[PDB]
Amino acid sequence: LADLFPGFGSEWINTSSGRIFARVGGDGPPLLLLHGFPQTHVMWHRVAPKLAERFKVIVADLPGYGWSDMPESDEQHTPYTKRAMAKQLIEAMEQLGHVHFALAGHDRGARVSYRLALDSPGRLSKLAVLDILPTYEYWQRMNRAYALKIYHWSFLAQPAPLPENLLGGDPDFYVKAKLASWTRAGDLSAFDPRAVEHYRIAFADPMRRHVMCEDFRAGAYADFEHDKIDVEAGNKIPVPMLALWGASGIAQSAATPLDVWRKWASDVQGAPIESGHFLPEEAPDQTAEALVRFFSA
Amino acid sequence: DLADLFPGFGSEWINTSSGRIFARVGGDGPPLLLLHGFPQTHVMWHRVAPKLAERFKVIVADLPGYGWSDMPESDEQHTPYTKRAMAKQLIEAMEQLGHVHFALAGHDRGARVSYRLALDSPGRLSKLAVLDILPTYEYWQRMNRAYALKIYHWSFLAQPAPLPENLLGGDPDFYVKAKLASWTRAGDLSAFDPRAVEHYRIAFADPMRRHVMCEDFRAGAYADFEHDKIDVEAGNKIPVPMLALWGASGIAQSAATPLDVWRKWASDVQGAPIESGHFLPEEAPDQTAEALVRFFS
Ligand SMILES: [Cl-]
Ligand SMILES: [Cl-]
Repeated sequence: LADLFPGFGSEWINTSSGRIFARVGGDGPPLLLLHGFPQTHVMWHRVAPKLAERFKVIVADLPGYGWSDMPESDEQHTPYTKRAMAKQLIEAMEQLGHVHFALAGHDRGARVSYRLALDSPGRLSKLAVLDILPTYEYWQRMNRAYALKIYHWSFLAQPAPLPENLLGGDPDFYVKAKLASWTRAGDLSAFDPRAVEHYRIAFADPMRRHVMCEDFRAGAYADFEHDKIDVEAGNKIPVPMLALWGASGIAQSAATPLDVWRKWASDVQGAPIESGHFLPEEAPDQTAEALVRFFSA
Repeated sequence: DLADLFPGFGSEWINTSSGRIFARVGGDGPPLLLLHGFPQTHVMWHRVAPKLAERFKVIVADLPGYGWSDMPESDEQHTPYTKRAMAKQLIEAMEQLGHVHFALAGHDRGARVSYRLALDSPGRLSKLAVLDILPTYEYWQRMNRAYALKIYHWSFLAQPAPLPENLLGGDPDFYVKAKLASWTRAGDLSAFDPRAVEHYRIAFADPMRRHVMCEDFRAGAYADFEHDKIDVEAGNKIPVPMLALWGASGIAQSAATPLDVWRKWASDVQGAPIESGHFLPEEAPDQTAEALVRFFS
């Protein structure tokens, strides 16, 4: 596997829930970057060098993803809920001496990030979420068109071992088809092939695939319920926030994302980028610029 | 060696312009066509067909593309596996036997063929029974988070080829067995005759048969839904005398019953719940047969 972060160090950070692997580089204010599904920390490799010119950049594998440890799950999928992942990453950052930091997340990692902001706003100076709406909003929008467009939320949330058994026959095909299908052009051309190999190797481990399913089970059940409590109470994130989405990504399906996020956050700005879902790989210079300017201001 | 489960029944291959329909044919008296659904074949009627054959000529047919019926070549609109087309093909098959006016009972996908037949060509039917379904339009209108999770396979199997076909080829035995067990009351395979399960497993083992099933669900998400929507928008109701049976632990419990739903779709309909999961003729054969004999006689 290739080293896609030249000159970055590595940390394997202990927490009460297991180790978090991260690449660490740069200097300045601390900035945590969180990937999502079906990727690992390496999805930040095209923007992390530029961010490291201005920040101390921590590029972490989510709990149970990449090289982080895989806690045993339970009937409520607890360790893979975004509430639990957020708590674990807060512990990891404390091990580095970071108790107040900037945070950018994409896909599942963006869900960790906004849940972190709802549960522990004091931990964050600023927050960016990439190509997501809150989990509650995806489910509330559920109808025939959405069910057909974004089927994997309900498929991967089916009780074990059904998605695990389907994914086991030809995992390479599924993960490559997902990566391609969510890009603007619909192929793998936006990705460095060395980064694709990182994603493929992680997806080839049945234990890693089980974690991904637990993540989507949490997304169907406890994560949705946590979100429902906040929206029905009118709780809004007070942390200054940036929502970036792809004009051809998942979040924009049939919703104006900034209007959605303004219901969830009291100080949010946002913009689309011409891109499918994988903003930091499909549109690295614009994503890095948007992030550097937001976190620097 | 697949078991013969229809004592006293012949075996017929009926020609049509779209390919052969296989049927078991037994009894004498007025004609009654029985239509299975997913993931089964005609053999799912083996516990109720003898009781019906006491009073009717009973034709137990494999749906177009299912079981031993031929598989017509599909197209980009999934036309031969739309319920409108399947109904036309089965009307042709019944004409080959000289039946232009007959009674009809269907279950699952076969009940969708059946009510579409009644909407398109009511003159063909003396009486109509549907087992543990609502109209396809109604299920899609109900497709919120809860239904997306319970009825996930309507969206999963409708994904563009080859996504479900590729996933299903890894371990088809596991998937067909799960789709049999999961909606029974028991949640296991104990309601089924093991010899019937082997019929279902052997059919599902064939990639070409699984592809047909996916085309059926693709039609169900697209053309079948549009055909139903036209009838709803036109206020069209089935005039054929109708029976709606459903499982007490089948269709999810609502403040409205399945009979309430079918009364909006049909002007002369009676209904009753059966103590059963989804698979009424196998989980509750005595109660199902009694209700059908009483209705059709
Ligand atoms: Cl996501
Ligand atoms: Cl989203």
